[PDB]
Amino acid sequence: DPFTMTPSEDFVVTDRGGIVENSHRVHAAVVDAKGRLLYALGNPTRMTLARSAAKPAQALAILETEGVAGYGFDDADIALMCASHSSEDRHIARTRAMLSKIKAEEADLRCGGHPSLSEMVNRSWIKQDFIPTAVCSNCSGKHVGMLAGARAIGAGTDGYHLPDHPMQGRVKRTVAELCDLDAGDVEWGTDGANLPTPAFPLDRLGRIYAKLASAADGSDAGEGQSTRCAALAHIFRAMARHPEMVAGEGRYCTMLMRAFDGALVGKLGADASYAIGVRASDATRQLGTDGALGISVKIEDGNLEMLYAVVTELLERLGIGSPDVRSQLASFHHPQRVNTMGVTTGGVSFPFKLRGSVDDPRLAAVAR
Amino acid sequence: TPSEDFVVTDRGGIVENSHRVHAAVVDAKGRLLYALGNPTRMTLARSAAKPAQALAILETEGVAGYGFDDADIALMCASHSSEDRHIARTRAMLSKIKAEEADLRCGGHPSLSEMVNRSWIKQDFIPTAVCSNCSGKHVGMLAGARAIGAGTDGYHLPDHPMQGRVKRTVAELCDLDAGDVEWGTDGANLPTPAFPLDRLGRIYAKLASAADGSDAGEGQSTRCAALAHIFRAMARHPEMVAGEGRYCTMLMRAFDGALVGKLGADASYAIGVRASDATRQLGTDGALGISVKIEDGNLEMLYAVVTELLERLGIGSPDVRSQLASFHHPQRVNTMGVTTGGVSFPFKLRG
Repeated sequence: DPFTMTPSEDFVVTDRGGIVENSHRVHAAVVDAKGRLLYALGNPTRMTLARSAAKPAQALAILETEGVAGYGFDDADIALMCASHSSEDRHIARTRAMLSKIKAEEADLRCGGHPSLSEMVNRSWIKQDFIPTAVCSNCSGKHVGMLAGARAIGAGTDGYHLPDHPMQGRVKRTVAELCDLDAGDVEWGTDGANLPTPAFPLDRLGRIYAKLASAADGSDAGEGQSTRCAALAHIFRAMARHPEMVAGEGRYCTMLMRAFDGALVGKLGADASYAIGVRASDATRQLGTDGALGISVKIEDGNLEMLYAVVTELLERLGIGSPDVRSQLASFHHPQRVNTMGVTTGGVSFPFKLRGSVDDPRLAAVAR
Repeated sequence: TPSEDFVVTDRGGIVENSHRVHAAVVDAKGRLLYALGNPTRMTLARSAAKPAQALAILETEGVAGYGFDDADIALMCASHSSEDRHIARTRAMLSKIKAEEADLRCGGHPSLSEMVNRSWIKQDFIPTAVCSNCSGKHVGMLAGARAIGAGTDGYHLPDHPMQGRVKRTVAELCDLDAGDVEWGTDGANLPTPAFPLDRLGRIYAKLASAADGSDAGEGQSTRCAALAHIFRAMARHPEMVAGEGRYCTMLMRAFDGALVGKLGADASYAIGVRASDATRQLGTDGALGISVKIEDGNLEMLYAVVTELLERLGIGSPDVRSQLASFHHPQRVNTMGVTTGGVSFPFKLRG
């Protein structure tokens, strides 16, 4: 029944010859630069672990640490602070170069190695029986930045990753401020790189990225900016200018940001969250706002392949990009379902319904 | 109305992911005894259908003369890890029917075992037909095609008499009309069935009930004798059904003949349990079947949920189920060795 559809029915579905295989619940928030909710799927205020999608906020805490500017980190270094990189040789090399800029060593890192986020890098490692180390961590740029901040303020570098260290105090305050939340409304766990990692309502992730894009708009327009806005604009520019540092070859975040050529930044969070900050455009004005826009997405069950398909579908429904721009992402939008003998067996579909654009006022949209 | 039954992962007590669970526990006639979620969800059984496909093979006139043994039949029932021993038995079965790898109509794929696949990657190995996790099923279907003098070139096609026999056998074991079983195509390019989840449990209840009847000396039909043989082969050679470290293998070794279990791709699972003190305590005088589907397809959550279900149902002892402890509560340890989270089962079995 099309007239009683509900957020609880916002799904992405795979089929085999039209027979339902798996279904996945979708949550999404589309917000303006003040965080006002414009469109939604599912529960747009779902309490959600932002995971690596919080990295631009952590990079802001690093860059706002007094004395860090003296080290001379460049745009590509800042993009690596914002990264879940593929541990390609260039990412490892830049990690070592950043360590040298602050006169630190690999032994000072408090993150550990892991199989590469890229299948192609991991195959190269498997062939050589290579055991990844701390400098290979996908979070290595963030950790070097945290070490840099600890050094700059005269804190111990031992324990820079611990919650009671001033660098983590700065991270926690900065995240809550960008979300416009009280501290008690942000919850904290520990991530794979052994750092505090925040959870907050999903729409506030979109809000962080709308603020990134809004700051970039203000910088480009030559507006006088606060130190924080200037730093957010710098983070946006660094990500857009060096998207290969943010992920790597063949990675969604990199291909997305290259396709859009400065129009937006995007960032993956582990267990299938995603965030995009969109500079003001004809597309954002058609969506009903006079400034920048933020988008955040969570697949409830954590499936990454479905995440990238949904994010690409959502950009199409929001009219962001062109068919030609979004077509660089076609392999993510409709994932291949080809069996071992080259026969297509099924596909992906998107039975979810954006709300916010309509319906009988008696139709309740219960966030679920 | 189906309950809202979930398995939930957390990071420091904060919800990470949640996964909807469907499950059916049925008696030997398929009557529903316990459920999670929607126990009749229309579900692609995928490889959990392989014992029914093995039955169609074993019931084919002339197949007995090839001399397939228990380990061969276990391989027909397998989603194996493509270990060297699985490939070697595939080749040995091809030799029994005087066929070649080129006669197979399945293709190679990365191993279901990450350890095997890493070993292949290190050695630049390109898997071929004989490495398919379904290779034993395909040899069996080739064997059946040969046995009745049908063409072998298209034994995998829907209009071939081997697939006619498979389709009829699946619906008969489900106790469904032909029109109530839907069909797609699987990764190995064979027809693969969808039917209500509880009927998958019914198939495995019939497997275990047949083993109970053969064990007790009852006048069994030929079909029941064949089902008992399939159960015996899987429980005797569980390493052929999956492989080292695989859930199905560790599950069946732990239970030492008390049950058989089988994975279906995209996170279905089926178990047939022979009558026991545990099944009698559950209120049935015969064998039992269990089938599970994780709605979003997550395998790690599947194995955690199945093990939690065995615990709720009292199936096995604590000591026996502790062999599956690593699947029941999967590791959540970061790159520096710190535990960051866990898994929870806020569902409740309804009876």
